[PDB]
Amino acid sequence: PALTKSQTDRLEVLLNPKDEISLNSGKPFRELESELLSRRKKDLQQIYAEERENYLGKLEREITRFFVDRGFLEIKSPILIPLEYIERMGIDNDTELSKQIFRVDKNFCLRPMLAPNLYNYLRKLDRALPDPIKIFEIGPCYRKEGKEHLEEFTMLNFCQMGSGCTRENLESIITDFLNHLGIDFKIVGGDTLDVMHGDLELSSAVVGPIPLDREWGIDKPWIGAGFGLERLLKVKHDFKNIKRAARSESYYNGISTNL
Ligand SMILES: C/C=C/C(=O)NCCCC[C@@H](N)C(=O)OP(=O)(O)OC[C@H]1O[C@@H](n2cnc3c(N)ncnc32)[C@H](O)[C@@H]1O
Ligand SMILES: [Mg+2]
Repeated sequence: PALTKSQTDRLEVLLNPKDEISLNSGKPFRELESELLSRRKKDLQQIYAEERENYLGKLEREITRFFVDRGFLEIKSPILIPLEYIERMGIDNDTELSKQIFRVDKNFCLRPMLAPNLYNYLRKLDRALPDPIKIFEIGPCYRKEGKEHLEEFTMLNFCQMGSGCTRENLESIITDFLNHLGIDFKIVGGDTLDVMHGDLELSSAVVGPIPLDREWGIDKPWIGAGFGLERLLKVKHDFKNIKRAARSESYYNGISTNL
């Protein structure tokens, strides 16, 4: 008896990349299932006995160390933000991204991006800190939305404002960062550059200034980029589905919790 599509879906939940196992081998479902459950339980037991770190938390800590060591100030800003910030980002009620916003009250929303809060920090810190101003944030962002898109994800955004805000310097920070993480990439590109892993977008990056700056009281050169942490994990651990890298009750470090 061939496996049913339902059975195949069930085994794929339990399959980790590099199991080196085939599902067209003439072994019954119940036995293939039992083998995989066994391995996945062992994977959790090993994490529990040895490291005990969540991949998303650990990646955040590794990224944080990278940027702190390179001169960037760690920011932790509100996740719940004024709706007015979305309009001031130039996102009108007719825009597709406007339909993607999770509204909370009359006046607030879950941030879909880190830029508005970072804009405010750039303007404020420019009164206190020497040139250039270098900051970053890592945290939750939200968009109503795929095997590449989550509704609840985690962004890194870094930026620099003042001197040294060139395309060359932006590409160099991106290059050092991803070679540090061990992630293969290419950069394709007032500029806008995309950092790609094959067909998967890891980042959009920007060389300012841009006209939007003035709405935020910013009038200096700047560079920046945003990376999705779940996308980075997906590539690093070779997950077939990005849900394996997300905040979840169904997966822990890419291992099914439904055992
Ligand atoms: C003061 C300015 C600061 C500054 O830093 N400016 C330049 C920042 C670049 C602008 C940039 N930060 C931006 O505007 O969101 P975008 O939709 O482009 O997404 C950026 C990345 O987030 C990830 N990502 C986005 N949506 C996702 C989803 N639904 N699921 C998973 N990952 C996702 C993915 O890795 C994507 O490439
Ligand atoms: Mg983009």
